[PDB]
Amino acid sequence: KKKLEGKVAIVTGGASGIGEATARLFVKYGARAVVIADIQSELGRSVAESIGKERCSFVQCDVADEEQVKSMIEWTATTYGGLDVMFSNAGVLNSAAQTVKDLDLPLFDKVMRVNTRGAAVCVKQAARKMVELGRGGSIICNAGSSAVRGAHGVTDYVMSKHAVIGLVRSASMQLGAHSIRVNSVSPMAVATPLTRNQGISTPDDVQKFLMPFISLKGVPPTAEQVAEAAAFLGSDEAAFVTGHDLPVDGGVLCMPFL
Amino acid sequence: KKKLEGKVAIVTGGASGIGEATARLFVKYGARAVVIADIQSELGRSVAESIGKERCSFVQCDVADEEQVKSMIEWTATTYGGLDVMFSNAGVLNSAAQTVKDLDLPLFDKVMRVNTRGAAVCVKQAARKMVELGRGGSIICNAGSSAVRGAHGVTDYVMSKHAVIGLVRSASMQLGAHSIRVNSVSPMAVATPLTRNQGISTPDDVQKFLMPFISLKGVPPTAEQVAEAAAFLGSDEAAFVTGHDLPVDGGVLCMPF
Amino acid sequence: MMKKKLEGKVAIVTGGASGIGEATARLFVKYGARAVVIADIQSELGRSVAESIGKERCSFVQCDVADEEQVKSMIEWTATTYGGLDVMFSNAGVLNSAAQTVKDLDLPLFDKVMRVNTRGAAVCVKQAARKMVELGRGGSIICNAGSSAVRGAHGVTDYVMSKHAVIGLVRSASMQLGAHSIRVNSVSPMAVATPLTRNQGISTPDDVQKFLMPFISLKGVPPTAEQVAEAAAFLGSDEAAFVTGHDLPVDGGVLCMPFL
Amino acid sequence: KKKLEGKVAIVTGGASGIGEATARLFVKYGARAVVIADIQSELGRSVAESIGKERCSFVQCDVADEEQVKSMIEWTATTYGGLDVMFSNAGVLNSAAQTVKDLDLPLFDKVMRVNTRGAAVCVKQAARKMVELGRGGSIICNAGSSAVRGAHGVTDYVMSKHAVIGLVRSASMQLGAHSIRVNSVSPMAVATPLTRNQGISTPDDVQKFLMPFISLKGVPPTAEQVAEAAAFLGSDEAAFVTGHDLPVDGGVLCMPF
Ligand SMILES: NC(=O)c1ccc[n+]([C@@H]2O[C@H](COP(=O)([O-])OP(=O)(O)OC[C@H]3O[C@@H](n4cnc5c(N)ncnc54)[C@H](O)[C@@H]3O)[C@@H](O)[C@H]2O)c1
Ligand SMILES: NC(=O)c1ccc[n+]([C@@H]2O[C@H](COP(=O)([O-])OP(=O)(O)OC[C@H]3O[C@@H](n4cnc5c(N)ncnc54)[C@H](O)[C@@H]3O)[C@@H](O)[C@H]2O)c1
Ligand SMILES: NC(=O)c1ccc[n+]([C@@H]2O[C@H](COP(=O)([O-])OP(=O)(O)OC[C@H]3O[C@@H](n4cnc5c(N)ncnc54)[C@H](O)[C@@H]3O)[C@@H](O)[C@H]2O)c1
Ligand SMILES: NC(=O)c1ccc[n+]([C@@H]2O[C@H](COP(=O)([O-])OP(=O)(O)OC[C@H]3O[C@@H](n4cnc5c(N)ncnc54)[C@H](O)[C@@H]3O)[C@@H](O)[C@H]2O)c1
Ligand SMILES: [Cl-]
Ligand SMILES: [Cl-]
Ligand SMILES: [Cl-]
Ligand SMILES: [Cl-]
Repeated sequence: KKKLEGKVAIVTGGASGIGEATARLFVKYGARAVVIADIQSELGRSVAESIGKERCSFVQCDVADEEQVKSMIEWTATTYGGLDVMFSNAGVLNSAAQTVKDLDLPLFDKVMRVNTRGAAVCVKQAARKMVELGRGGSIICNAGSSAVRGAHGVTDYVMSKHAVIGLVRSASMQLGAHSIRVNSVSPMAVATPLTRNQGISTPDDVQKFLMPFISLKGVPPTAEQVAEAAAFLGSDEAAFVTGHDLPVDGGVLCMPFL
Repeated sequence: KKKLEGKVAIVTGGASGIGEATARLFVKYGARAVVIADIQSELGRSVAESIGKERCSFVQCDVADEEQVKSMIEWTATTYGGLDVMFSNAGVLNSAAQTVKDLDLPLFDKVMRVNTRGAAVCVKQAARKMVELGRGGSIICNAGSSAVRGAHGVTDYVMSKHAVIGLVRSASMQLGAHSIRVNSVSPMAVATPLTRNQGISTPDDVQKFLMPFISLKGVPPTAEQVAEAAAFLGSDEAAFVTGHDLPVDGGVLCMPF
Repeated sequence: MMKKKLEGKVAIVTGGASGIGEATARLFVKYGARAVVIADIQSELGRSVAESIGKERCSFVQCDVADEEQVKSMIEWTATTYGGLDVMFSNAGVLNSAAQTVKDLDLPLFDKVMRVNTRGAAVCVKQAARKMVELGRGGSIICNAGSSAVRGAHGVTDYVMSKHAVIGLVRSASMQLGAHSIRVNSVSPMAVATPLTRNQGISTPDDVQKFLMPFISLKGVPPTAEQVAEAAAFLGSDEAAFVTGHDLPVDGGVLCMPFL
Repeated sequence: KKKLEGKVAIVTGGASGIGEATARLFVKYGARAVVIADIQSELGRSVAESIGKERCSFVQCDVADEEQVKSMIEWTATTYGGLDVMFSNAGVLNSAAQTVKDLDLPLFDKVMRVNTRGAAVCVKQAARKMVELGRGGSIICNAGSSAVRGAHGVTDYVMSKHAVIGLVRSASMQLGAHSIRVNSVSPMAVATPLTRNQGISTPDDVQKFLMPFISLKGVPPTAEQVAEAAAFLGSDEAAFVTGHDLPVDGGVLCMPF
């Protein structure tokens, strides 16, 4: 029996990177369907077609827009007959250094909108639908190693990921009465279009810039490792796990220097 | 020698509550000038007058407005010839329950703006001035017990205070090269106009609703206790303390239901 | 059939004669483990559990986890008999029946708890690490901590100290052994009624509901030993290939530890 | 009024290093008396004489021996009329690397005995006397930066300091009903005879081997900084602070390799 057999999932930010890998893995693990919610429509549609349109749909959705998220969740539940897992994974990272001394406030606003407002909207709207359906559920936010430690730059992003932890803890306490679990996964070293904003483009960039700060050697980091943690948390394998951040980061000593 | 002798401080949100108590205590501990930065102008002027105009000045300032904060810091440093302590203390708490299932998003936006954008602005702008002056400095944010734990409501506020911790940690790492310390204080049980938004108006409300969740008994909680922690962190008593959250909360078991 | 997420792995479960350890040994075999060695001081019970799992895939070895020579011998036997050592679940523990408040702390009873729960952990992590480094195939070491590993309690002070010490061991070992592709993590239960929890009045699932569940957020999901076993199997497997230095709580979201 | 005016303190491990500095500072801050409880008798007597025999006494005491600790506390209370602050500061660090792969178990036992058994004994016995006297009190353990993070060696020591945090958290919850506070201080970079066991003897050693891992620059680390944090926690400045670890470590990025 596959661990997500028959389950309906949403993956926000599923057009690329960790979200795409997670959508793919959820289908491999028996999901009835995965809805990819993203702003990249051509790319999202192509990912859905690649996974297979009988088990994956793309919906255009800005996670920070509550009406768009509500509409996307309603469509998901009506189309596929439920909503068992929400993976609130969409995020952004600025290319500017974002040290606190030279913090660009408009760029801070952009990061906080997607990474904190989007998380709050997705957790709220998933929770409402899960409470309505009465079948419990599993809500997962994609935080990051910077959710529990400071960094030498990317200060807005660090603040946003700490805020996600606060959301997860609070939501877990508030929604547990309805058998809804809320957790986060925290990656670090997966090269994606997002990490390219801070110069991490290739597996070699990961080795040169990130791995000196990571304990676990001989295990190259991948998007699929993060997807595995999300699938564990989304499944009944984690039936009694809530309020928790699960890092998939090789043991981060401290965040890399600038 | 008094622990803040000769120091110049800014207290944002200093017109009321913990900020007012902290401005008062900083002067008692020898601060040469304390600037109260607040949006309550009438009240802030009256508080500065009560503390004494020779030691305390009021500047109208929305902490989330970077130009206003920059102007207020420039005025402080030009008028008094320094800036040793920034206490970024302003905050807001909505009267709505703010459960995540029924979260009011515009009210979330307000809380995040004051409590996270205001913190970021004040830390940035204080840091710039402290780096320019070359004398080190101490920056303190007012977080709260909800900065390190979840709550059963006030979800926006919890998120905002967690974000403050991330700011403090990051800023401490980035500004330590210039001998600038960054820390937070985390209160819980002081009845103020802010806490009135969630039904905590009197010391008796604190006893009935909050104290069951607090370990330390027989010590009534006060604004002055929080001010003492801020004065410790602002002073050379804490010369090698940075990146830290200092809770003044009697040992919180969990947030109230 | 389940996913054979532990296909071919050789595991040791200390404290595997009972409770969470027994459930974990059983689940590891269900998930395709080559073998599980149950290392325990309860010989009659341990032998019976091994026979119940199946002697072709499970062996019992008499072993006091705080005795370094016994642990070393048990690991050597495991590796020689089954050709490897891929997972160590350092799960043995003890809990006193005495309240163990700090004001009335019984020091000899503190010593007993610290011996099994901290010395035993250190011995098992050391000796598993040595064998894993020797074999050159990486590995996964898991300690059974508890919800009290990351928070204070109103009694059981020795036990709380012991579980905090386990977290320090896990963090340190993860940092030191990562160079050899060895992962070190903990699982932290709370609400499984076992002979150990009976020492503090938690004997039945109803005791769990009455005394523990008021302090736990997640409702409608009765707590079981098997839930903890699932977390250990996740951490022991390649599903957690890049997870190290971490405590994974299986506790329904603990608000705070229950009052005395 | 000085912050420890009239208070009676015990500093375990007060014959050397941070404990000595803390005993000295407590007297400077007005303590009625400080009892140095240590196993190094000649050294402890020399420290007490230097601080001043009218305000400081030495008592021979192995912190892991419950009868000796009880006797020392009884002597303190009989001699000086109370017990307001217990600083459970004694600790040891092996010279061996103590990696987990090559952990020496008898040396692990030594570290765990002083650093965990001694902490438990001192917190228990101070708590008993404080409950008896009915005046509240402040109990402080000396933990360390390794109390909240892993290290690349000294594994026994890391375990011991994590256990201290568990003790402090638990004791704070259990003793708050009697207005007794329990906290820790966590140093990192004070060169002492203890740190000499891992090659840290001089200010230059600190700069070369420890400071790369510490955010705060331009502020040389000292024993007196740790003493200041202990004095804050021991005093009414921290009247509503309990269950907390207060790091005096310049912001530790991670433990040194
Ligand atoms: N890659 C890493 O190592 C790493 C480390 C820490 C955290 N994360 C987090 O992982 C998550 C996924 O990022 P990734 O690295 O896979 O990057 P990615 O660029 O591959 O994917 C991010 C996706 O989010 C989408 N997105 C952005 N704004 C959106 C909005 N308003 N509404 C809907 N979708 C939106 C993008 O269009 C994109 O498809 C992010 O939350 C990121 O912060 C990643
Ligand atoms: N009272 C408590 O027990 C408690 C607990 C946890 C955290 N806090 C925090 O303590 C801090 C001080 O609050 P308080 O309880 O003393 O309440 P308070 O109402 O007495 O003071 C808050 C002050 O902040 C000011 N302020 C609000 N928005 C502002 C803005 N945009 N710019 C400048 N000033 C602004 C208000 O005008 C007011 O004078 C807040 O950050 C609050 O979140 C308090
Ligand atoms: N049950 C829970 O809810 C819970 C909560 C928190 C932590 N834990 C931890 O889970 C672990 C397993 O305990 P359990 O609850 O399954 O109890 P259990 O009594 O079912 O099993 C404990 C086993 O450990 C063995 N053991 C004790 N001392 C030993 C030694 N010196 N050498 C070898 N084996 C020894 C016992 O003989 C027994 O078989 C323990 O570490 C415990 O502290 C359990
Ligand atoms: N120096 C640092 O930077 C540092 C860092 C982290 C933690 N610490 C902690 O600070 C505390 C003080 O250490 P220090 O560096 O000042 O060391 P130190 O060696 O100068 O002082 C330790 C004192 O404890 C005493 N002591 C040892 N065993 C004892 C026992 N059984 N009973 C009574 N007294 C005993 C010693 O005789 C000595 O006088 C220790 O707990 C240590 O672990 C220090
Ligand atoms: Cl990150
Ligand atoms: Cl709060
Ligand atoms: Cl527990
Ligand atoms: Cl240390």
